[PDB]
Amino acid sequence: GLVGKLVTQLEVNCDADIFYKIVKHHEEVPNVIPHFFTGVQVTKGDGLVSGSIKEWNYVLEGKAMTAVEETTHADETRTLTHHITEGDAMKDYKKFDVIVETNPKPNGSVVTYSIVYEKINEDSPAPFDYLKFFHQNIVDMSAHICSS
Amino acid sequence: GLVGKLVTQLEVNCDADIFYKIVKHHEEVPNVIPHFFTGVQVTKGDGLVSGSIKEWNYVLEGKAMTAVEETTHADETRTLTHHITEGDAMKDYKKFDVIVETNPKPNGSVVTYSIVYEKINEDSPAPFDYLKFFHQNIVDMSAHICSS
Repeated sequence: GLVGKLVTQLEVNCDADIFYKIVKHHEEVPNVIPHFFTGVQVTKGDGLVSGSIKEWNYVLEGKAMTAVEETTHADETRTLTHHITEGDAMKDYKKFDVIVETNPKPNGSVVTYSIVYEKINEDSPAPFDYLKFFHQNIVDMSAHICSS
Repeated sequence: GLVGKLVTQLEVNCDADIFYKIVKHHEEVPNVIPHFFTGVQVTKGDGLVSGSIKEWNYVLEGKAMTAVEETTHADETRTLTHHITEGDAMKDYKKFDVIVETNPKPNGSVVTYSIVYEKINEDSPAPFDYLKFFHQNIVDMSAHICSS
């Protein structure tokens, strides 16, 4: 009950490496949803950007919220990670991390969004509201991509 | 968007084989939720029960629904499978299967409920309502188990 993971996995008709590069450089929130962020980019030492630290302001199921999150990526495994350190979600969770992976189908690709969480206590909900939000956002992004 | 999988994974403080035997023989719906089933048991040939075929009547998010499902199990892998063939969910999904796995932590156990689905069309929702229902049901079951 206290430690868990929620996952939404979707099949997309796109090469895994190409789709990963699309997800990596696209804002995961459509413009119709109220949101913006401020923050910084993170570099690795050679001066190239390797990630970001952002304070998001967004509206989820009608309620305005804030989150501070550090994003990192691993190109070799086509994995993006968002590590939330502060904000409304931290009233419910001791830990809240969002992991986005893209892999070729064993046969297009499979995209997996995982929310790895630890609740503050048993009265805390599991993050189904966030899972649906991330799901609908990635479906919206994928609906605007097509072949050729 | 059309083919996907939703997962809820929970850590439980229980031996994996013991917990699997508890899940295997317990009604996955608490009595406070309106529900009942009719149906049959399935045998493998030696006369021992290996599964069931049930017609469930239940109320989900206030709406009365029906499902026909065949349950099978694999003791060796501590896996239970519910294969839905008919009912309200089939108005939204061409395929709807619920897979419940229990495994020892690499360190208790990890219980995974997966809903493997294929939508009829793009207007169909993903089964977040079912994921939350199964999640809360397994949390309720686990809350009534303790050590010793």
